[PDB]
Amino acid sequence: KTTLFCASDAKAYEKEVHNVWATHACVPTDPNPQEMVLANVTENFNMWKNDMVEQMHEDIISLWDESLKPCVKLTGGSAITQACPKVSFDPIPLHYCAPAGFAILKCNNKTFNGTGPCRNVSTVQCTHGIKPVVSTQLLLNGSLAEEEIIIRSENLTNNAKTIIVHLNESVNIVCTRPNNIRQAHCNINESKWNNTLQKVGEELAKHFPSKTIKFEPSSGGDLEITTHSFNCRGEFFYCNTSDLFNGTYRNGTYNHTGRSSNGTITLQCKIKQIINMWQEVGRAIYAPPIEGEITCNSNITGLLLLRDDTETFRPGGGDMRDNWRSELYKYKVVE
Ligand SMILES: CNCc1ccc2c(c1)N(C(=O)OC)[C@H](CNC(=N)N)[C@H]2NC(=O)C(=O)Nc1ccc(Cl)c(F)c1
Ligand SMILES: *[C@@H]1O[C@H](CO)[C@@H](O)[C@H](O)[C@H]1NC(C)=O
Ligand SMILES: *[C@@H]1O[C@H](CO)[C@@H](O)[C@H](O)[C@H]1NC(C)=O
Ligand SMILES: *[C@@H]1O[C@H](CO)[C@@H](O)[C@H](O)[C@H]1NC(C)=O
Ligand SMILES: *[C@@H]1O[C@H](CO)[C@@H](O)[C@H](O)[C@H]1NC(C)=O
Ligand SMILES: *[C@@H]1O[C@H](CO)[C@@H](O)[C@H](O)[C@H]1NC(C)=O
Ligand SMILES: *[C@@H]1O[C@H](CO)[C@@H](O)[C@H](O)[C@H]1NC(C)=O
Repeated sequence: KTTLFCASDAKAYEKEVHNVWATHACVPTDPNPQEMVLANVTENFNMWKNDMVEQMHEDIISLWDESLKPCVKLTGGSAITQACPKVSFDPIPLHYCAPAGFAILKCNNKTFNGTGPCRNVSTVQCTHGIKPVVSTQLLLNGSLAEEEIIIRSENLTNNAKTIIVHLNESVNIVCTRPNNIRQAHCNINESKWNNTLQKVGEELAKHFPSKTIKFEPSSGGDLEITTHSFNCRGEFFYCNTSDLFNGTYRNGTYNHTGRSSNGTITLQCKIKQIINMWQEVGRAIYAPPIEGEITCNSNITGLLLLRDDTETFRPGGGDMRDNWRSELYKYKVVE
């Protein structure tokens, strides 16, 4: 309803670019945060219509402008060139705070789906620390649901609406370009992936009860959304997930159709230079990869899915606002 401000442990000393941006965009985190439980009250929320999401989106666009400058930016006919140094890039958590006269209501219901009424409600000055992690298909390094896997959607019957799966247990994904210089790969332990998809299939089954639940790779589109794309220490990884979203959940049981090897699914990745931008319609060109071993060890904490008897789910993404919603879903600004 108003304009928020951000708070962070960004440090002076870092040249890591999230730290720099936060040092002159945010105020320091309050060591002593106040929170007010009101477990009787009940109010409504709508994670799909939440202007904290737009405010954070604009912040992260600004952060990426200042921090990950492309050598060339193409928007339509016009090309902007500027220096594109390699930088140290590691997202840090950001808190969104309501200014004087306003508060932030947090919904305390462990299983709240992001929509409708919520009984146990607190009031706080700032959100928890949210790392602004840009990615598609898999949500990385978020915070897990406390109880059961949660299915979030603006409208589950409308198959054009992105589904956000909030995981209650993280799944490790290690992606590495080892010492082709654009060849990389990610390793996921097939045991845990098997489990979490068994559980996601269970919850989806509750919402589509007659049907068989199939997971399948992304149909089509730009590489950014048909692969699991993300930024790892400045470099843009594009990781094939057809061995990942590839399985059937039938009779209360999940069976993985994807191919593994000695207990691990391995995704084949490329580090790319020409990027379809998430900030706006346009292209960005960056310099070739830094040297040595580029490795990110991340937690998968959620999924972005799109629904096509049988119901069929494929990985989605492309609108980074859904990434922010997945963390902001339980907050509302008031007063
Ligand atoms: C939600 N389904 C609709 C949909 C599908 C696809 C997209 C949108 C929307 N976009 C949108 O809403 O912009 C507000 C985008 C429009 N930009 C464009 N065409 N150049 C596009 N997304 C990306 O291009 C994208 O994510 N690139 C990407 C780059 C670097 C990394 Cl590390 C990364 F992880 C991802
Ligand atoms: C979320 O809960 C509301 C009721 O609180 C319900 O109307 C809506 O259909 C639910 N959505 C999902 C995706 O479960
Ligand atoms: C996570 O959610 C699933 C189903 O939503 C449930 O079976 C499981 O017990 C939950 N908690 C875990 C695995 O810790
Ligand atoms: C979502 O589903 C359809 C759109 O396909 C329509 O009835 C309406 O927009 C929504 N329905 C409900 C029950 O929310
Ligand atoms: C992923 O790999 C499979 C098999 O290697 C291939 O058929 C598919 O086209 C790839 N997807 C993308 C988006 O490159
Ligand atoms: C699942 O993986 C197998 C083996 O990698 C592949 O042949 C198949 O095409 C994948 N499934 C789908 C629906 O693409
Ligand atoms: C996720 O967090 C870990 C630990 O901070 C970090 O090493 C990793 O690179 C992060 N992943 C991404 C994609 O930022």
